[PDB]
Formats: sequence, structure tokens, C-alpha cells
Amino acid sequence: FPVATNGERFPWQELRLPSVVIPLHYDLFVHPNLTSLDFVASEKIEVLVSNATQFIILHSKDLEITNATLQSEEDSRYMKPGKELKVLSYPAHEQIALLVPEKLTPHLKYYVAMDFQAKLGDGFEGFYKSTYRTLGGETRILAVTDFEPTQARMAFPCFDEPLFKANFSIKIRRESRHIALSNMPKVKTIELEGGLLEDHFETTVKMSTYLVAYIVCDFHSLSGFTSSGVKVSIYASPDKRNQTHYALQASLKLLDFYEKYFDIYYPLSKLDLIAIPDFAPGAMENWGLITYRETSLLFDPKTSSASDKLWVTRVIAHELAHQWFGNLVTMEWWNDIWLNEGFAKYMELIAVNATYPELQFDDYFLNVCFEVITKDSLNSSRPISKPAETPTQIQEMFDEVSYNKGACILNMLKDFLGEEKFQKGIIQYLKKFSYRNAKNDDLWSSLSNSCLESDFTSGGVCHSDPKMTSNMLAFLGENAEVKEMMTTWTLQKGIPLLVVKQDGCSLRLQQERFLQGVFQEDPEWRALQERYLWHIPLTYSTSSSNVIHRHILKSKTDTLDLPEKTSWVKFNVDSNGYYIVHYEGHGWDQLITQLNQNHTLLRPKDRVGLIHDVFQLVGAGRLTLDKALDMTYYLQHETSSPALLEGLSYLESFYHMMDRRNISDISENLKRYLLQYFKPVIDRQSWSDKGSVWDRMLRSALLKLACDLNHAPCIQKAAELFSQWMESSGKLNIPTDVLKIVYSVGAQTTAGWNYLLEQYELSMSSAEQNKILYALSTSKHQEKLLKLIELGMEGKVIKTQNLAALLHAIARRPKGQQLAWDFVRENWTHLLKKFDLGSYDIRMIISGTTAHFSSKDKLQEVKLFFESLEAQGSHLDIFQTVLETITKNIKWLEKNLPTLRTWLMVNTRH
Ligand SMILES: *[C@@H]1O[C@H](CO)[C@@H](O[C@@H]2O[C@H](CO)[C@@H](O[C@@H]3O[C@H](CO)[C@@H](O)[C@H](O)[C@@H]3O)[C@H](O)[C@H]2NC(C)=O)[C@H](O)[C@H]1NC(C)=O
Ligand SMILES: *[C@@H]1O[C@H](CO)[C@@H](O[C@@H]2O[C@H](CO)[C@@H](O)[C@H](O)[C@H]2NC(C)=O)[C@H](O)[C@H]1NC(C)=O
Ligand SMILES: *[C@@H]1O[C@H](CO)[C@@H](O[C@@H]2O[C@H](CO)[C@@H](O)[C@H](O)[C@H]2NC(C)=O)[C@H](O)[C@H]1NC(C)=O
Ligand SMILES: O=C(NO)[C@@H](Cc1ccc(F)cc1)C(=O)NCc1ccccc1
Ligand SMILES: *[C@@H]1O[C@H](CO)[C@@H](O)[C@H](O)[C@H]1NC(C)=O
Ligand SMILES: *[C@@H]1O[C@H](CO)[C@@H](O)[C@H](O)[C@H]1NC(C)=O
Ligand SMILES: *[C@@H]1O[C@H](CO)[C@@H](O)[C@H](O)[C@H]1NC(C)=O
Ligand SMILES: *[C@@H]1O[C@H](CO)[C@@H](O)[C@H](O)[C@H]1NC(C)=O
Ligand SMILES: *[C@@H]1O[C@H](CO)[C@@H](O)[C@H](O)[C@H]1NC(C)=O
Ligand SMILES: *[C@@H]1O[C@H](CO)[C@@H](O)[C@H](O)[C@H]1NC(C)=O
Ligand SMILES: [Zn+2]
Repeated sequence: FPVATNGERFPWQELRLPSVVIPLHYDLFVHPNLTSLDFVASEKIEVLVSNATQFIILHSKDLEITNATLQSEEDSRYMKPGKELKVLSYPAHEQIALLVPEKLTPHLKYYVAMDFQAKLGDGFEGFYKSTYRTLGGETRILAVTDFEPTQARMAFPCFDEPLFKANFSIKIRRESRHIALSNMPKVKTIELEGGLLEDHFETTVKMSTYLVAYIVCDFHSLSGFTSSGVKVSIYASPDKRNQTHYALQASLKLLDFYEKYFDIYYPLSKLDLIAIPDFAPGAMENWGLITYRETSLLFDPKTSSASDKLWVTRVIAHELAHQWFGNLVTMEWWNDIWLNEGFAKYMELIAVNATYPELQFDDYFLNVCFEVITKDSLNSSRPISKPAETPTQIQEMFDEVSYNKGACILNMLKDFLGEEKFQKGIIQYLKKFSYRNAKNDDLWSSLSNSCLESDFTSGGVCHSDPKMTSNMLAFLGENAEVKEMMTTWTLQKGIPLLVVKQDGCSLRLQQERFLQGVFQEDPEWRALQERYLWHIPLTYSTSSSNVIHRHILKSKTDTLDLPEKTSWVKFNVDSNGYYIVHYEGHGWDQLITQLNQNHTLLRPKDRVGLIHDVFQLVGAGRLTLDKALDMTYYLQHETSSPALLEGLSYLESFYHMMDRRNISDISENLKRYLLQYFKPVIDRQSWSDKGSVWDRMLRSALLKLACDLNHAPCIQKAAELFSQWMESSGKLNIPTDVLKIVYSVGAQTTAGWNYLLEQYELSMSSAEQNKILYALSTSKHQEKLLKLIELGMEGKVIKTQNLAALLHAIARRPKGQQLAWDFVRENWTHLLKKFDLGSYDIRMIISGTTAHFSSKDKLQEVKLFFESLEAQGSHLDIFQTVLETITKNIKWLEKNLPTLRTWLMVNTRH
């Protein structure tokens, strides 16, 4: 089939490279010029051929290839130096061919050199340009890589697949006012004739091309050493060095934890962490040199909040985890990308807990799971492992399914097997697959066949010579059943719904595929129920016993039998499992009255899980909005902030939902209910930074809710801070837990909104900037909102890396959803300039501007617009996902709007 760039048959037909030429080592020399804003470069690839061949296939993109040569030392036809090579392009596969004068030899090593050149990229991918503001008003330039998944090929030609691991030797030629960083430490610096310098770096360990990295910049650092002797450096532009302190501590402590828990030393002399001014993802896990958004890494007590400190701990923890789960062990291909991204997400939980339990990140994890259930309960969801091929289909694989769900599934497991067995299984996995790859099954066989104690040969279990007890019968047997289980969770899209009926001291269990916007008898429903079956490890506790009993489904139905009768049953203890529970008969009722009478009788995660499931079931039509709203009545005595905030979030979301649609009467009663109830808690609240972290997080949430509902004291107190701050011209300090609230109130007048846009450009805290841009985005004046979008498109005052977040900010407010939607449709083509397709930024631009729509009206416009984008060849998965979400909203209103109008009215009466 293939017909290449300038006539002529491209030897290769398939999208994945040929598995016949194996690279081994890369000599790579880069000479970027940052006044010309370009680079020239060169490389030598030591390959090993396995079957004889006359063509060499390798990726490349937007790379002008000057020379091309094949040497060797084991083949005489190719000894130094010749001959030059036949290079042939094919942009449609980002592949090039090397056509060779004469067939090569099985099991012999040849050397592919090549000169190639290009312009510094100008959008977040490959080897690209970035700029920053000094404290003085100066604007400087740096050159950065981001290659994951497939943009190495834009930077130097290579065999871009994660399987093709190789050593990397790297040299960077630079000017004296710049340093240069890469994955490895700097071995040598040679002074040069004109006066340039050339840096050499230790040849890397075996690694994938997407992890290669080099930076050229004038940054500063703070450094510290690990227990195990790793040098750790936090790099940041010079007038910001002192926002790198927390990162230094956190990384050191976290890297120390990771070596212990994994029982594998981080393998490299140094570990650099650099905050990049223009960075599209939040961070990139480059072995030896991790890159970060400024907001993901820097921290400043005067102006960052405690949720910010929690976000920086999170992201640092996520990255450093990747050094094992991703860099040391890498996914065989992008279908199992979750072996990378699921584990890093989940190891956040573990490592942040272990190293910083005063951050309470253990509570907040349930949020990871609730967020993915949203998407996982629509039919436009996917299995965590599905095939992938296009650059676009690979980027798409990076979503809350491969991240959050993988983390959740894995957390389930940890509960089932217990920490000690889980941990043991991980340490095996990593040791076994060090410096190479794994596919899904590898991860389970290891987690399955995990080992204890080790108990020292003499009994047994794990050794060359273990005995054969009546335990070894099930060790090899139960472990093999754990594997049969997880394979369900990785191959089947969706999430199971357990139904629990309590007639007698016996419990009947049914199992279904939980779906939202689809009642137990729509026409839709049966088809979606078809083949689905899970291996759900369940737990439960009763009122008569706070003992944790465990049991495993089994098929569509099953029956357990309690000791004694009891008031209530409560399945999924702490909701450590990936299933929704529905209680039939009087189940919800008993459980609810139990909350109002003595809620401490239920574990506080049980409370969070119950609140979550009760509202989720309303959506699936197995419950009515009144039973759920009824269960919020207990919140007035609730003291665990997880449970309060979760409950408040459902009420706060209904309000915002009603506000969009101009349903003033429900909007206004809802406002009234929230302020009159919850008035005790709203008012126990300092405008301070005092208290723990859930305390601080409660204060922000409750103080926001008050100011969102124009509760005049709260509005007055806020504005009375903004005034003192604007007059003192910054010399006065606003607590960080209220910064966003005060700015938002302040931004309601043109005097305020102006002063704030000003402070935006001057700020050295990228976190304060974050808060200011939110406040700015809450003006009513549509002129101002539009200025913000404009500015953000230019990319000068407001970086374009911020634009998706700001369209979403604007869109979710009533005075800005039309503007946002109009803008996205009228500037689509321009947005495809600025961003991939592909990108995270495009997906947040699409769904942050449409997914909150709730009218068949809006559903109409969005459905066309997507179809308009279809044909042009723009297909994303976010298209169906969004439309399925808009519809879920519409059905929800259809089936529950009256019931919400009435519940409130009733309440007013009582
Ligand atoms: C490409 O990376 C591989 C690893 O992925 C490098 O292999 C490593 O280097 C040598 C093997 O030649 C081994 O060195 C060991 O180090 C200690 C001192 O720390 C020394 O005393 C021992 O006697 C031993 O030689 C090391 O075990 C090995 N590691 C692995 C995992 O294979 C290889 O060097 C790299 N290739 C190039 C060209 O740099
Ligand atoms: C990048 O290119 C610029 C010019 O294209 C180089 O700057 C010149 O360097 C020469 C000798 O090194 C000086 O005599 C000139 O005065 C420089 N020009 C200016 C405008 O200052 C620069 O050295 C190159 N850098 C690299 C790393 O290649
Ligand atoms: C988070 O950390 C805490 C404490 O570090 C773990 O909680 C348990 O603490 C008690 C102390 O009385 C002990 O049973 C163990 O240290 C911990 N439990 C177990 C079963 O080992 C908690 O397990 C951690 N959370 C996660 C998800 O690992
Ligand atoms: O996983 C991460 N670094 O490894 C980054 C994002 C990233 C995206 C694509 C890449 F190729 C590399 C990194 C992250 O935490 N991102 C936030 C996020 C949340 C949910 C889905 C996707 C991203
Ligand atoms: C490559 O060689 C192996 C045997 O060494 C065999 O599969 C066949 O001859 C070749 N296969 C391909 C796909 O070229
Ligand atoms: C590249 O080709 C030019 C053309 O003559 C030659 O002079 C030069 O030596 C070549 N360089 C490399 C690195 O192959
Ligand atoms: C910045 O560094 C200075 C020392 O130059 C230090 O006193 C200060 O605490 C750091 N933080 C800020 C926000 O300036
Ligand atoms: C549900 O998903 C499957 C798999 O993508 C698809 O074939 C089917 O058409 C979908 N049905 C509906 C009603 O969305
Ligand atoms: C709730 O139950 C516990 C357990 O006995 C008890 O200590 C507490 O006083 C009870 N509170 C109420 C209001 O019943
Ligand atoms: C809400 O509806 C009323 C009904 O006439 C209308 O006058 C008002 O402008 C609407 N408000 C918004 C914000 O659309
Ligand atoms: Zn990650």
C-alpha cells in the first residue's frame, strides 16, 4: 500500500515500527540557539538487526535531515565510514525509512548516524521555547523538552516506542549565561574556541525515548541529599528561589520513603526538579529531571494556601513515584498506560500518608473515586486497558479512567490482601521488570503470586525448597483466584451496582452494571446490562457488630446469613471498594434514621460513602430526591469535615445548576435553606489561616458558599479586606485561606477588577496569580470576561497554558456560559493552532464549555458542533461523553426538578 513523500514505495505498511531492528544506545548532541530560536543536532544509534533487511524504519517529525550514514564494526561492507543512506519520509505515519545499499546481517550491530535540524517549537511539545518574567520586568527565554507520549520524534529521530528502551548519551552546546540540564548529571564541561561550551552527561540507564529530557536556561537551585545519597535539586527562575523550600523538603522525604517501601534504590546520582513557566501538563516524570508547572511545585506561605500545599505535595509525590512505576518499569505499549499512571496516582495516597499524615490526604482520596464514577457510569466509558494507535488515540488514553480508576481498583486490592501482602507484591513486580517492560497480566501474576514472609525456606511457601502443607494448596490456589478477579476490572468498562435485600437474618445480593440516566426498565437498559459480570470483593458491618466480615461474589445472585437480627446492614466499609450499594426494603430508611439519631454509630467514611451513593442512586432512578435530601438533615450535627463538605457540595451544585437556568424560585429557596441551616457552622469561622488542614479547607468552602450566596455580612467582611489591601497597595496581608474569596468580592467593581488585573502581571507567586484570575473571571461585565479570553489567547499577560482553565471558569458562571460557548465555536480553528487535539487543553475547552448544559436546546447546538468537527476528521472520545452528560442532566431535571421544588417548600413549612 504505502507510497512515500517523493514518489516511491515506502517499504513499511504498519503504524507500529518493525520488530527487527533493535536500538541499543544513542549518541545525541544538541546545539540549540536561543537568539536564533533554532537548533541543529546530530545522533548515532547503535542498533542490532535480528532478521536480514534492506530497509530501516524509524520515527521523525518536522525534522530537517541534513546527512544520513551507516557505519559498523562487525560488518566489513560498512566499516568507517561509508556509505551515505537513502532516507525516506512519510509524515502520515511520522515514520522515515532508511534504504540501505545492501542487505544487513542477522545478529550484527550497525551504527546509524544522521544530521538533522529544526526550529524551536512554539507550543508545549517536543523541544520548545518558553519565557518568564523576572522581578525587574525582564523577559527571558529557555528551551525545554516534553516528549510524552510520542513527541521525542519532533526533537531527534528515533524508534519512538516505550518498548525500544536504550542507553542515552547526551551533549549540549551552550553559551555562558545559560546552564543546561538533562536526565543525568554533568560529567564534563569543555571550553570551546569561539567561546561556547559543550556539556557531557553520564550515559543514561536503559530507558524509553519519551523520558529523555534536556533544558537550556539560566535558572537557580536549592540542593539537599537523600539518606541514600541522591542529590536532589529544585530549579526555578532566579527571583523565585525561595519558593522552592517546601519542594526540597517534600521531595527528599518522599524519595526516602519510596526507596524504603519499594526496597529499590533510586538508581541515579541526582534528581532535578524544575518549575517551567510554559508547561502544558501539571508535571512530567522525566528520569532524573522532572518538570512542573510553577503552580505544581513552588510554594509561598504569604500567598499559597493549604490546599495548594496539598496539591504540591500530591504532584511531587506522583512524579517521584513514576521513577519506579514508569521509568524503571515501563508499560509495554500505550494500551496498558495505566500500569504507569494508575500506580502513581495510588502511590500518592500511600506516600503522602506515610510522610505527611498531618495533611489528611487520606480522607480526600475518596474524591478520586467519586470523580471517575461520574464518567464510568455513562456508556461512553472505556476499559482501563483498550487498544491504542493514533497519536490522538494515545493522548486520549490519559484520562481519569487510566488515572483515578486504576488508583481505585488498586486500592480495593490493598484492602483485600492487606498492606503487607500488597507491598510484597509490588516489590516483586518492580524487581522482576526493572529496566524493561510489563503488560497488564505481568502486574497481576506478580500481585497474585506475592510472597510471605519470606519465612526462610524451613517453611516455606516461597523458596526453591518449601514444604507442601495444607496451606500451600490454597496459596497457589487463592492467589490464582485474585488474578481471575482483577482481569474483570481491567477489561470490563463501567462499575458494578450491588443490591442488598434484608429479609430475615439472610441477605439477598443482586449484581448489575450501574448506569446513570437509565432506569431499571428503559428500552436502553437491558442491552447495556448484557454481558457484564464482576468479581466484587464485598465487606459489611452491622449495628449488632462493628466487626468487618468479608465475602466475594460469585455470579449475578447470592445469599449470606447473619448471626442475629439487626437494625441495619452497611456494605462497603469505608467504601474501599469500587461498587455502589443499594439497600432494598427499609434499608435506606433505617440507615437514614440511624444518621439522625446517633451518626457516630457509622464510621465517618461510611457516612461519606452513604451520602455519595444516595444521590447517585436518585440519578439512576432507584431512589427519589426526597429520601436523599432528607438524609442531609443530619449534617447539622456532623463534625467530620469530609462528610459535611461532600453533603454541602450536592446542595451547592443544585443551586448553581438552578442558577444557570434562571429558575429563580428554587434558586432562592435553596439559597435560603443553606444559610439558615448550616448558619451555626458558617459562623464558627475565622477569616484566618488558623487550624488544621480540613479545618482550613472547611473555612474556605463555607466562606465561599456564604459569599457566593450574597450573605451580606460575609460580603461586607470580604470587601472590607479588599479595601484595606488595595489602599495599603499590597503592604497589608490577607489570609491565604480567604484570598480567592476576597479577590472575587473585590473584582465586582471596575476599580477592583482593574487593580487586580494589574497585580496579576506583577505577581511572583504563580499561586496568587491563580487566585486572581479566578476572581477576575467572576465579574458580571461581559466586556471584562471577553478581555480575559482575548488576553489569554495572545498569551503575553496571561499564558496560554491557562486558557482552558479560564474558559471553564467563565463558562460555569451564569453571566459567562454563552460567551464561552460562542467563543469556542467561532475560534475552533485558531484553537487547533495553539493546542493539539489531542491535548488536555482541548478536552477541557470542549467539556468545560458544554458539559454543564442541561437543556435539549443546548444539546442541539452541541450535537451539531461536534458533528461539524467530525468531517475535518476531528474525532475525540470526549464528544459522546459530553453529549451523554448533557442528556443525563436533562433526564435528571425531568425526573427530579419538581421533587426538589416541593422538598424545599415542605421544609419552609416545617
Ligand atoms: C545501559 O544501562 C544498563 C542498565 O540498564 C547498564 O548496565 C549496568 O552497568 C554495569 C554493566 O556493564 C553494571 O555495573 C555494576 O556496578 C557496580 C558498582 O556500582 C560494579 O562494582 C559491579 O561490578 C557492576 O559492574 C550494572 O550492574 C549494570 N546494571 C544493569 C541493571 O544492567 C549499562 O552500563 C548501560 N550501557 C552503557 C553503554 O552505558
Ligand atoms: C547563537 O547565535 C548568535 C548569533 O546568531 C551568537 O551570538 C554571537 O556570537 C559571536 C561569537 O560567539 C559574537 O561575536 C557576537 O557578538 C554574538 N552576537 C550577538 C548579537 O551578541 C551566539 O553565540 C550563538 N550561541 C550558540 C550557543 O550557538
Ligand atoms: C495511613 O497511615 C496510617 C498510619 O500511618 C495507617 O493506619 C494504621 O495505623 C495503625 C496504628 O495503630 C496500625 O494498624 C497501622 O500502622 C496502620 N494500619 C494497617 C492496617 O497497617 C493507614 O493504614 C495508612 N493508610 C493507607 C491507605 O495505607
Ligand atoms: O500524569 C501526569 N504526569 O505524569 C500529569 C498529566 C500528564 C498528562 C499527559 C502526559 F502525557 C503526561 C502527563 C497529571 O497529573 N495530570 C493531571 C491529569 C488528570 C487527569 C487526567 C489527565 C491528567
Ligand atoms: C525472522 O526470523 C525468525 C526465525 O529466526 C522467523 O520468525 C522468521 O524467519 C522471521 N520472521 C519475520 C517476521 O521476519
Ligand atoms: C555532512 O555532509 C557534508 C556535505 O559534504 C559533509 O561535508 C559533512 O562532513 C557531513 N557531516 C556529517 C556529520 O556527516
Ligand atoms: C525569599 O528569600 C529571602 C532571602 O533572600 C527570605 O528572607 C524570604 O523568606 C524568602 N521568601 C519570600 C516570600 O520572599
Ligand atoms: C454502548 O457502548 C457500546 C460500546 O461502545 C456501543 O457499541 C453501543 O452503541 C452503546 N450504546 C448506547 C445506547 O450508547
Ligand atoms: C451515641 O452512642 C454512643 C455509644 O453509647 C454514646 O456514647 C453517645 O452518648 C450516643 N449519643 C446519642 C446522642 O445517642
Ligand atoms: C429570568 O427570567 C425573567 C422572566 O421575564 C427575565 O425577565 C430575566 O431577565 C431572566 N434573567 C436572566 C438572568 O436570564
Ligand atoms: Zn503521571
